[PDB]
Amino acid sequence: HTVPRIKAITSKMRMPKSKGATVLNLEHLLEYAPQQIDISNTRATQSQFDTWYEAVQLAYDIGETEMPTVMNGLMVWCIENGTSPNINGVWVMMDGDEQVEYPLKPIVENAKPTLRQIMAHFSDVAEAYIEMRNKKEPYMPRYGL
Amino acid sequence: HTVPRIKAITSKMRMPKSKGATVLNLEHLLEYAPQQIDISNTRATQSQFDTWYEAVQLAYDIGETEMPTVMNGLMVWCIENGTSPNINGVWVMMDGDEQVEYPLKPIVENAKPTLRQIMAHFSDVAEAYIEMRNKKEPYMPRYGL
Amino acid sequence: HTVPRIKAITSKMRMPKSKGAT
Amino acid sequence: HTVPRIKAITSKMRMPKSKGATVLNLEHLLEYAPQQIDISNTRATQSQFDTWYEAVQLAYDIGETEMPTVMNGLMVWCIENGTSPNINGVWVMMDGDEQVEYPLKPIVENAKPTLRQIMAHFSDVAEAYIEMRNKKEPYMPRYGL
Repeated sequence: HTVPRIKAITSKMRMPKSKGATVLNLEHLLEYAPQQIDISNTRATQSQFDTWYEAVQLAYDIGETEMPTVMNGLMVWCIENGTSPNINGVWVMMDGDEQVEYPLKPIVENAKPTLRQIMAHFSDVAEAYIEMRNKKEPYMPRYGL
Repeated sequence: HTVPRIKAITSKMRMPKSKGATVLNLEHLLEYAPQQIDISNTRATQSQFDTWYEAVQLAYDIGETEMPTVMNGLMVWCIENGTSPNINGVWVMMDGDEQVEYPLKPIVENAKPTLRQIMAHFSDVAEAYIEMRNKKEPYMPRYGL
Repeated sequence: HTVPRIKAITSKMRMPKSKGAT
Repeated sequence: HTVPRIKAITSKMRMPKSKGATVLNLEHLLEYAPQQIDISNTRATQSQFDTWYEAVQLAYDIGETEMPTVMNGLMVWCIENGTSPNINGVWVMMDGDEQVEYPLKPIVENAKPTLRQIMAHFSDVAEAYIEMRNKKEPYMPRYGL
């Protein structure tokens, strides 16, 4: 007659218990679907990224309107070079053919808990940039961010 | 009818965000294509090369017109011998068959952050010189710059 | 457009002060 | 039938004895549960804290209603700087941008048995203050209280 479709929460399944009650809240557990990247520890939490991005802008004294153009070069620089640079060093982003130097102290010192996890936010755009140039000319990099 | 060509910046791709806004400036990110050697940390930045080249010319007291001929010998000397020489030593470049001695103190002391990265500028011409002689006589070297 | 070149004397840097003046 | 549950006070366990009787009072020993911080010697006893707090308020001649606002600055000052300051010195707490100086003689002289143990009372709020600011801006300190 009717085909028995099995349920996801079987009756004979041990929900965790504490003093009789259940520690879980299995009516909204099914209505709880976060993205695999927004609850992963491989990326720094948005609060810690809002601090690194704000503690770097103050060290450079760059205005909020001129701030984002700097972050284009920072990712591109972090593509050839790894996310473990010299804290007593500088990174370069060009105004055409002229090199512009930026200190690496606020970048590494203010990145918590690790510069790798702070730079992991740029991972989505890093692939979108490497592949975009590979169409024109080879851009086989040395490290990643 | 029309074939759907995919875009590089997909709609469902996580641009990094800070307080709602976007840290990147993805309208000039695509119009930003620097050379892989001018934003790499394996070579000293042009400002630091403009300092080493100017702090060495003063120690030798060599005029700006006689200065570049010295740099021919320095690279050739740095081909057989590595970029980590004795600071209390000399390097040689010939006026034909007669040896001419130059101190190695301004070369190593004034090279920041490392003599290897300062000498990495000569990498393009180093290959163009080794291969040019290999046509005439073997020039299998011992180190590089 | 234009690359922001940082200055040596940042605005948020504590110049020594004496009775208001520097 | 019935599962034998073991007792905490086993019959074959040597209660300390003195002249036949028992030195312990093992009927209220089980009904005696103090906090691990209120019987620990790492913090000065409340009687000695009631003396230091009262012997400092008299030296500053500060009223009891204006007294507690001073203790906010004292802990914050004791976060960057350790609990072993110069007795012939002063500590600072701001009325906005204007420094206010307070002598360090009543703070150190009247703290028994050690200023570290007297300042150990503020340990619970010290973490609650460092973490609260770390959300806004980095507050990586140098010592603790």
